[PDB]
Amino acid sequence: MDIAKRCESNPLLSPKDLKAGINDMEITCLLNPGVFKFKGKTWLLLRVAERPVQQEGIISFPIYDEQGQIKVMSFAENDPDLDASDPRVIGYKGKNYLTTMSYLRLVSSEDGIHFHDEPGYPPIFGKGELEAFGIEDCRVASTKDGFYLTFTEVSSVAVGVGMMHTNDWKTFEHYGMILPPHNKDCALFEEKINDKYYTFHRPSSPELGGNYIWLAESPDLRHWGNHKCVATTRDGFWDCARVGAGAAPIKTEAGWLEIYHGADFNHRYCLGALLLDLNDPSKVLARSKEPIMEPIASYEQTGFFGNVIFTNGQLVDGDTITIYYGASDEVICKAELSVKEILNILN
Ligand SMILES: OC[C@H]1O[C@H](O)[C@@H](O)[C@@H](O)[C@@H]1O
Repeated sequence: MDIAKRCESNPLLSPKDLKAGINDMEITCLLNPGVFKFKGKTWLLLRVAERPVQQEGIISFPIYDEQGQIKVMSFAENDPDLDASDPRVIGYKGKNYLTTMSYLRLVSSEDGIHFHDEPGYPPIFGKGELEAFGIEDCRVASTKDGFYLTFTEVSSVAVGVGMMHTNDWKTFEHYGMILPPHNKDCALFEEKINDKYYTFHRPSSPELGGNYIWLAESPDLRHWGNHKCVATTRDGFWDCARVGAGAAPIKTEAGWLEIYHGADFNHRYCLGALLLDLNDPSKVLARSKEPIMEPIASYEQTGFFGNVIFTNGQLVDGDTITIYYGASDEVICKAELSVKEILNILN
């Protein structure tokens, strides 16, 4: 029931298309880019995942140590104290680790299809205790007061949400961890409502709850409260295991239109649509029963972690939504959707 016009050039960016940004590492994954416009170009703020060349029978990966220095961790695949069933997150002696380190990297484009690094625009790397395992999946809020980045901060003590601000994409201010663990999928709204700031977010409950889309509000972007549960998973549907907002919602006359991701217990991620009241964004007006984009293309089906569509950045020009997205947690893609057709599906 897929209604997305894929870019014929997909994929736009694969790991081999770029030079590694961490010393002695290679690029495993390009995914989940933020999206904005600046100095006449379309930009992606890529999630770039890197690790050492893998040796037979050894999982090895970078973290930052206490002095901020890359350090390589190694575990034997047959070590009985190792749980490596999932390629993204492992356990060893009761503690969790990632198989890669991620950072944020700017690429630019004149055509919105061929992308390249930009001299003077170096990448954004984890800093501090709370970003020791990297930063990920950055949403970019294009606003009157500039650009606001909301991304996953990962470390041995938390998956949480950080926020940064920039005017020129060279200088940044860090607002710290705005949402504690375990939380991600933080889609900041690009405008105020009732002179208040709003964001979607996505706390995960070990028990007594799940992985649902929530709402919070803020006077100042640094401090958040009045949390509300917007939309849960749906038992026995494609979005039965988790849901999360992608990019900021689009202002329409029907309401706030959010292209959200959902996944089942096999970790197959699809896109869906959510519509929310203009003045109370916690009120669900409508929700696509079926996905509006499933992982159908071949580059969407096999990779580092397969059967995954994921967008946390987009552009809107009239009726035409241009989403950029990660495919199989490996490569960058572009596709187009129609507001009118989405709203039509919701009635
Ligand atoms: O955030 C930690 C970890 O959580 C999930 O497993 C995925 O989103 C990974 O890509 C990510 O690195």
